[PDB]
Amino acid sequence: MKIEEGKLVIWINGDKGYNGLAEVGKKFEKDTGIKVTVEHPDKLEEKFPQVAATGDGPDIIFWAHDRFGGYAQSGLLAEITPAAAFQDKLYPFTWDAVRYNGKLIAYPIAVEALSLIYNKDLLPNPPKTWEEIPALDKELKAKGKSALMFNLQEPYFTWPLIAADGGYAFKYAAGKYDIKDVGVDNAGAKAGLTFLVDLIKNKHMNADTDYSIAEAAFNKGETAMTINGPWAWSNIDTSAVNYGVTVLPTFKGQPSKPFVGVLSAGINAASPNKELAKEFLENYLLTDEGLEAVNKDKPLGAVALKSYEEELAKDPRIAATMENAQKGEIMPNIPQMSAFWYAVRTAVINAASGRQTVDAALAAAQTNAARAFAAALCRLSTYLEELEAVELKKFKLYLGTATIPWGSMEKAGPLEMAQLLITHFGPEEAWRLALSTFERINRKDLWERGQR
Amino acid sequence: MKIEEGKLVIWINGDKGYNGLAEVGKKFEKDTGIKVTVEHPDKLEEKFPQVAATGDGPDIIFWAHDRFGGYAQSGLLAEITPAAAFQDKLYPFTWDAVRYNGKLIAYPIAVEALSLIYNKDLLPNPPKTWEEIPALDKELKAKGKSALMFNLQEPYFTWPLIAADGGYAFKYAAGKYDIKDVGVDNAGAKAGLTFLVDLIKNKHMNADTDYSIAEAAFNKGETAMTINGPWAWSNIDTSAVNYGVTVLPTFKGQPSKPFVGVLSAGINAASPNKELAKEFLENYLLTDEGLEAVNKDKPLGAVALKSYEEELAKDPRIAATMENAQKGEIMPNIPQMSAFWYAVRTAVINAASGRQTVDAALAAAQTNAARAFAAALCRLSTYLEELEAVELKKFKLYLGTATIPWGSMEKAGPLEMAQLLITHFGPEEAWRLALSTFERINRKDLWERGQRED
Ligand SMILES: OC[C@H]1O[C@H](O[C@H]2[C@H](O)[C@@H](O)[C@@H](O)O[C@@H]2CO)[C@H](O)[C@@H](O)[C@@H]1O
Ligand SMILES: OC[C@H]1O[C@H](O[C@H]2[C@H](O)[C@@H](O)[C@@H](O)O[C@@H]2CO)[C@H](O)[C@@H](O)[C@@H]1O
Ligand code: NA
Ligand code: NA
Ligand code: NA
Ligand code: NA
Ligand code: NA
Ligand code: NA
Ligand code: NA
Repeated sequence: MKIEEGKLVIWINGDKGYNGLAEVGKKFEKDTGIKVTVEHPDKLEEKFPQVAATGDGPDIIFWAHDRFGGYAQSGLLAEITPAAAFQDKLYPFTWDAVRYNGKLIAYPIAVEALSLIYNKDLLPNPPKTWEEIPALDKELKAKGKSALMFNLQEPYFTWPLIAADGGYAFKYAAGKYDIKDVGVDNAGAKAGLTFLVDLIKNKHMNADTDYSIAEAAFNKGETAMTINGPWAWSNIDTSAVNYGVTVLPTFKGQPSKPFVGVLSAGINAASPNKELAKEFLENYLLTDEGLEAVNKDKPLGAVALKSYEEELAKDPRIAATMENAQKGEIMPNIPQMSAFWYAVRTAVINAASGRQTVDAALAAAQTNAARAFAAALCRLSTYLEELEAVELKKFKLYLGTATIPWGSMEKAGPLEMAQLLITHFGPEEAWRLALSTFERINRKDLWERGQR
Repeated sequence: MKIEEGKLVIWINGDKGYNGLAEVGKKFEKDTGIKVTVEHPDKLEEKFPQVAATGDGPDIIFWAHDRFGGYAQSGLLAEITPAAAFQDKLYPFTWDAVRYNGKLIAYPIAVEALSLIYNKDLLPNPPKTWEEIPALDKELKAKGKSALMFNLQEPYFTWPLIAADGGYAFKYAAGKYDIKDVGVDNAGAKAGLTFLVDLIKNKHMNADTDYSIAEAAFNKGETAMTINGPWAWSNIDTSAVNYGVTVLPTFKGQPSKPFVGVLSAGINAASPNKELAKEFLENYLLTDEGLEAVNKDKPLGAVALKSYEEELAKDPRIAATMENAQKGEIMPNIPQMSAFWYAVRTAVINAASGRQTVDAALAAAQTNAARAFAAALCRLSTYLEELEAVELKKFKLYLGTATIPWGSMEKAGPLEMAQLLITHFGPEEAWRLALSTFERINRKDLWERGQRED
């Protein structure tokens, strides 16, 4: 369905409750006369920035919040302006997840974290540690079963283990993420991925295992454990499996640290239906009845709507989800997240398959994930090199009142100035400040060029 | 102007034994008629690269080896080619310090490491730790003395403490330094500099203390300790102080880690007197008699000449020098060293004065020391960006076949390619190789424009 004024087209991932969302859409149409079409395209999170400005994109896009900063930086998302009463209906930390450079860029829907899911009839007492899993697998293999199967093709699922002993994405410090400081090839990351690779070398897991292979094995009663999120509980409910949901195993005595996602709904900046989309999202979806319809299809996790979460929170599966969430980290929403995930996806797949050592794979991922800093630095310095000597002086002065000590800047050339801007404010803010200051020193040419 | 033919002009720092060196020069003149002039200009390590780039300067320059890789890269130093029997006379690790890009670029003279020097009458037992020094100062202050004074204006002297708990210049791995990995603002570096600044805040040291102030205070018996190298011992000999030379204090249980220098003699690439210089250095200076003449003026430290060092090593001051040298690290000689030193110099001065916090000062130093990599990267990426798709492919093909894995290069964009090249070759060679290849793939315009870059 193409976008047209007077209707809504919604994209949501295929593992979520899209049939439930379509029920909310049908209720909306009943009550307003306005048609809603829910779709679940493959790779929608890659497709959206390719087609967002066209009629072949959606009016509303659902994804975890980590992708949204990149979308907003590219001008793809409308600013969200909820009134006071509506904002108070949702938990503050969920609004935080969708805040980007001081603006709300989506509606938060639900908090997602991975848990350990286990078959109580194969495994009444699940392991508290990763280290126990080889022994468990050995005994289960004797019965033609296995201990653990989960998706090894997406780094989301392996990240909790990589992070446990000290791996991280971007270091948080000074009120921001430092995109130069990447933690994917430190000792902790290496330790975690080496444990994963050792499980595969010792035939306790298969490098080819993906989402569908793991889901089928668990729901058929072939493997004792899997790792997945709340959306997966619906198919297990349907299965004959008596299952539990519990804290992830520790590694080297430390909790597994899943990256926590907030399912979020953004409004296409190019949509002729922005007000229509706001009405649907605020007054039909983010209601008790709306979220229940989606949740009944596939569980959302811990929803952002206080009134409905007070019910869901009593569910032990939700308590476990929140326990794992608290041990993990909220994902950044910065634009560099896409490149981080691609880099780590390649590292895990290459290490797991044996095509690269863990050391080589993570070293390459480190370099790939950090290239965004180098690119930002070189671009900013190249613009600053255009300034005349007197214009650079004025540039440094105005950086005080825009909001770095003058003594730190006085001697600095264009490259050092780019370094200072990015290290102090981060890449996006450094760029915004630079271009803004350009039009303050009569270099609107640079401002114009920088816009393009 | 060209350097004058038929004599030798030598530059050496004023804190070294230049009068003793002039005595060796006179011995040379007695045998050969060749006049040797020894000078000690201020800031000679900064003046030499300016003067030598234009083909002027001294015939021979003495400095620690860390400055020499930069000089060599700029074409300022002649390759040294001593015969095997001569090379055999000096310790292998001193030759290592003066090797750059596979070639020897200077003669090593002596190993220099900082030690703790103490007044045995004020302080019969020197402190094991840095941590105990504030209490020591409090006690001495009640006797009209102080515990410790040393030069706070040059980072050489403060580096041993900054490095003790984990600070480092450039990361060393696989016989190669990584210039994008700078260790001047990690936890260890911050802890060390914070201790120094707290010494000053609590009035156990003065941020304004420099070399001459510290030397006077120690040599007049006003402070119980100083930190200095072997060149300082002669002046202390002439004072009334009964002194010892010992291991530096530890910090958080870790030894202080001085950056170790090898005093080295380089031959100016522009000199018409290279044979004279070789003859002087090999057959007059680097002999027992030659080094003794210099050493008796101002001590050299642990000399590179095996035969003379076997005598000096019996001196407990030399044993202590070598103990501190072992706990420290030989300085890199890569061109980026001078930028590192300038960066840390500013950081220590600003933190000590209270102009910046330790965290702000070391953050700036980190940025400044890291800029050499970034500058090379941004320039090389800009030039590779100018290549058409088919030219970039050709650029890669020549680099992959020439008499770096293809898998690393094949799908790399200009910025990634610039990264690969600088990492694999170093910034200087990466750039020269790039320009050379531009010429090879019908982009002589980039070669031409590139040659005119700074
Ligand atoms: O694997 C990288 C991937 O991780 C996250 O995607 C999750 C998503 O958040 C979940 O709701 C569910 O759909 O599983 C996905 C993993 O397959 C990030 O949100 C995503 O951007 C990233 O590519
Ligand atoms: O302070 C930085 C400075 O340290 C070293 O200089 C030493 C030199 O090696 C010693 O022989 C003696 O003269 O003291 C100097 C410090 O004042 C490095 O060799 C030099 O490059 C660097 O700038
Ligand atoms: Na069931
Ligand atoms: Na990605
Ligand atoms: Na004396
Ligand atoms: Na004496
Ligand atoms: Na003397
Ligand atoms: Na050592
Ligand atoms: Na310097």
